[PDB]
Amino acid sequence: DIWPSGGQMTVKDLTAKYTEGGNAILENISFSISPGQRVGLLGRTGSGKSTLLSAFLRLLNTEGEIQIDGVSWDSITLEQWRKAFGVIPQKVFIFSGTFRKNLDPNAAHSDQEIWKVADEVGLRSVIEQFPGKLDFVLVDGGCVLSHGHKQLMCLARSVLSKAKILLLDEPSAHLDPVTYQIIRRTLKQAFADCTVILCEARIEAMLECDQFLVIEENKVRQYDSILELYHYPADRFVAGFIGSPKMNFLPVKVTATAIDQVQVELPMPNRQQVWLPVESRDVQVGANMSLGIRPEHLLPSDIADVILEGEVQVVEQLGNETQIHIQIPSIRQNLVYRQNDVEEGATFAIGLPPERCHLFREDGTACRRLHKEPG
Ligand SMILES: O=P(O)(O)OP(=O)(O)OP(=O)(O)OC[C@H]1O[C@@H](n2cnc3c(NCCc4ccccc4)ncnc32)[C@H](O)[C@@H]1O
Repeated sequence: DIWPSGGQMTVKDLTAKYTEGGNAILENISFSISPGQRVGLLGRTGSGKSTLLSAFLRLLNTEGEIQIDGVSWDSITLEQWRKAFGVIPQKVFIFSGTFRKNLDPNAAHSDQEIWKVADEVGLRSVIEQFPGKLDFVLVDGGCVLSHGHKQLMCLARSVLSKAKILLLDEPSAHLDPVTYQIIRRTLKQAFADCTVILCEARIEAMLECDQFLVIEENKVRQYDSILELYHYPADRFVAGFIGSPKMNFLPVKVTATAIDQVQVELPMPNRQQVWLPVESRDVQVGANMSLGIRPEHLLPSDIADVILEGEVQVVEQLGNETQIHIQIPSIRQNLVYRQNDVEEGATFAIGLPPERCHLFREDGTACRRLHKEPG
């Protein structure tokens, strides 16, 4: 019975605590990942991203149920459970002995097998320089190896162990550029049909994810696509994460609610009234809100019904896009406008489309957008 098989993982009310009598960083967490899914892990500074990955490996006091391919984490040994995962970057353990042993601790592999994995992870040349090749003894914690060499050995170890779930704890951050690329290369090659949990600080190097997993305060929401994350951020953090330049935020007051709508007024001496195709639940009339609108979605003057005007402070020419920073006097703040593929000072005018406005409460959470964006 070859385990793991696909890479599917289910989580039921997970509680991760560092000390037996400490404080729980993750209260009660449930989710499920389909086999062979590349999942982006997101969260605010300190929310518990690294802790989740540490809880997967059971490296702290853990309560609840984790299951890979319908097998619980309670009827299997730590080292067997950890063999299912390929963790890089990793606290590198280089064992006392030879290259062969460090790659194949169980002695369960042919020398030809070891060389094959070594070659595909770029270790062939690293091993060859040393007298005994595979027979060469690695002294003093593997002090002849660079940081990257050591990570490639952890990786090779996992390819050889045939791991099925990969835990990338900010790889681009903690790796050599030359090492990091090989990791991405073997990711689409050796671990092509594997669950990958990419955790990083920038969406630029997460652009290829089928799924996302964002850590809230108590729950973990999961977005089925980049499109979902872009159009329907369930909080103000997620709204700022995707799309550049950042989403414009406007302070607004709720003048009215409805059944499936919310009305707000602009913060300005112009204080205009506008309805928003946004969920009405948990919205008290009079409350303070933050209206979100992307620079991408802002219409030109001649187009919309709700119009704004101001003097241009910055015209940023990038070639494939043009960024217009408009200092609007009506509203006491700037408004960044954008359009695909006009100098500083002159009066610009932008239209704000109610259909594509996000709405955020004081706490940060978003009122669900009801407008159905195609795709
Ligand atoms: O990396 P960021 O900044 O983007 O944020 P994040 O990834 O969402 O946050 P995490 O790094 O998960 O940190 C989340 C909280 O968990 C606590 N915490 C984290 N590490 C802690 C620790 N480590 C001791 C050694 C150890 C033990 C077992 C496993 C790994 C490390 N011993 C005790 N408390 C530890 C601490 O209160 C942190 O504020």
